[PDB]
Amino acid sequence: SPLMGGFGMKHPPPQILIKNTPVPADPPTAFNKDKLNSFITQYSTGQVSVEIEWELQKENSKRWNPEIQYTSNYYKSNNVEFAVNTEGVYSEPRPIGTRYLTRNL
Amino acid sequence: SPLMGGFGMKHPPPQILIKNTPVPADPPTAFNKDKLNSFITQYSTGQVSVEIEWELQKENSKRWNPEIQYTSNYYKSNNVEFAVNTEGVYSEPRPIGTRYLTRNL
Repeated sequence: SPLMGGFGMKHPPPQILIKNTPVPADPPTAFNKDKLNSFITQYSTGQVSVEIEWELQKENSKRWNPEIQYTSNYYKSNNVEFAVNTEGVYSEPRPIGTRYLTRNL
Repeated sequence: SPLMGGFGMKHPPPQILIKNTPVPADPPTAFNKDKLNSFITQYSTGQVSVEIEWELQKENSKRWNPEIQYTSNYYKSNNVEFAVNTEGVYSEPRPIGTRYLTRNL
């Protein structure tokens, strides 16, 4: 189990390496055997979509004391948590764990 | 809609009136036309079970700010909320509303 947390897989999802092909600018009229180091500058754009279906294990604890949950505090503040600032920068205030429910040993 | 809250029904669930029948103690040997006011003291016991199936309307709001929820405060205290005291008396500390989720007008 990777010590930073997560899932340990012998065959994780593969890398997706993307490269935009070189297109040489204008090679000489006379032959030359070198690597043709003069390429025209360019880049790319698009979209990338990652649909990754999870499987859940619902909880059925017979606990009577109300569970402890994760909530966002109701109190007036300059910015909503997990919402963009006046300039447009998306700010995440705190790390969110995944251990909130309680299950007896 | 009953002003104390709840559901207004033209035909609510009926009353269930329970009475343990009189059993006269020992009427006289001679006839007497009165109401026979001497009954033997008694009571009853049992169990009562009320299964009342509700119907829910699940929520599908596309809100991004985390919803506001009802939780029990994580802080050391002499008694667990909604749990019995040292003597055995079940104590409910606060009234619990039913309006916590948020739905836009």
